[PDB]
Amino acid sequence: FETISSETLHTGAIFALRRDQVRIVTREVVEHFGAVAIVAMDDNGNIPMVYQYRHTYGRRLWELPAGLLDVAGEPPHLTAARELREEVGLQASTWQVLVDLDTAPGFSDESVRVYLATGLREVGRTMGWYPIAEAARRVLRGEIVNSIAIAGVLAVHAVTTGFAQPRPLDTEWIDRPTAFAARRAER
Amino acid sequence: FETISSETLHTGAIFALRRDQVRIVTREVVEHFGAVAIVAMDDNGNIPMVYQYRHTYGRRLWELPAGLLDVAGEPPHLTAARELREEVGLQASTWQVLVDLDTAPGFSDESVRVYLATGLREVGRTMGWYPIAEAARRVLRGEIVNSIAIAGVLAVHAVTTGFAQPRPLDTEWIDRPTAFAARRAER
Ligand SMILES: Nc1ncnc2c1ncn2[C@@H]1O[C@H](COP(=O)(O)OP(=O)(O)OC[C@H]2O[C@H](O)[C@H](O)[C@@H]2O)[C@@H](O)[C@H]1O
Ligand SMILES: Nc1ncnc2c1ncn2[C@@H]1O[C@H](COP(=O)(O)OP(=O)(O)OC[C@H]2O[C@H](O)[C@H](O)[C@@H]2O)[C@@H](O)[C@H]1O
Ligand SMILES: [Gd+3]
Ligand SMILES: [Gd+3]
Repeated sequence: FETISSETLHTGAIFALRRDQVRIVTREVVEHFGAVAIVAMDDNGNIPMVYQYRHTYGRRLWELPAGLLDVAGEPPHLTAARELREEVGLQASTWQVLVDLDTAPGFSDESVRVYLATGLREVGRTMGWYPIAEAARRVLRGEIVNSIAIAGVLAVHAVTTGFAQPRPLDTEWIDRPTAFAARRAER
Repeated sequence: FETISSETLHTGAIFALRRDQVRIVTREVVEHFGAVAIVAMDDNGNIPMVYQYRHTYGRRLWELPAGLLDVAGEPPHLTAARELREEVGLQASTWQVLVDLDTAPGFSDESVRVYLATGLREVGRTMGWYPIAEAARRVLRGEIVNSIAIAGVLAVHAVTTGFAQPRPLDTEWIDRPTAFAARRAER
């Protein structure tokens, strides 16, 4: 395949719409910052989840703490750690890579890195705590549909059941977005 | 929350970009057809997966057979069944709902229904067959990143391990997209 020509159709707050001419057909791409989410598992196998309104669906969805990689030059896990604190007031001693997911492969370059945070300390001074198994059943029951949450919950469930292991922070993030950030549309 | 006003910024082949004024801030939404995917498990616990090029990432990703709900008035599972046949030349006697996922909750209304198809017959006249456990490990190892694939693979893995059950075809698909189709931008 080959990109013949590409044209910017729109630049917004968190993404830009671009149209390319490929190998020869049209291919519209939503350039995204990319994001990070966190599965913060405590000493008893519970993780915190937030109930957030999503205008796209016109309703609140249960999700993992998460934020966009909108801070230029900021390392992903630093962004992640920041969100875990701001989102659920937790700090973690151990940070590992749990699962990366390409959210909308058909039309956007967004990719999300989900970290597994352990060794939690409540710091600072809607969300709910769920036993990992309870969370896994909510997924398989349709009560958790956010794609990042689904991946993170079922991944940590596979880990907690001894089926798989978390990974090193230096694990390559193959599809981490760069296009939108490269635009630097900020005065 | 409340949508003050909404403006169409772009209408493309598979999606439209719309900007709303919410409750008061800007909220850009990518209206999508929605899609369906299939986890076709054979009698030995294997499922077929396709290796497809995704321009968004500039590379091929391992995925579950899937297609957009771009056929007006066509029932999702009929679309699904059609794709399973066209994509991997398989027909299934049993169709159930496995997992629904909201792909990019932050900027698009797309939602994808993943069905579990069983009782397979090879019909007609790149893809590969994977034991469900092999597929689950590929996910946790980063070799499967497509979000729909991640959800489907780990969901059927939870099913095959006896942790959860498939669901009836009449299960409500809460976030099934309707906006883009409603536009009917076809002469
Ligand atoms: N469609 C949009 N249009 C304009 N602004 C938006 C839009 N969507 C979100 N924003 C905004 O960006 C800011 C949200 O930042 P974060 O809290 O860092 O991230 P978040 O929206 O929760 O997304 C993290 C991740 O989860 C979602 O599943 C989303 O798809 C993304 O990958 C919001 O306060 C608001 O300015
Ligand atoms: N960004 C795009 N711009 C223009 N046309 C596109 C674009 N992306 C895909 N298409 C096209 O739509 C048709 C593909 O249809 P399907 O095979 O029905 O579906 P598919 O693209 O594989 O997507 C199914 C699902 O998987 C992906 O993860 C995608 O995010 C979606 O939910 C392609 O042949 C081509 O016309
Ligand atoms: Gd935030
Ligand atoms: Gd097709």
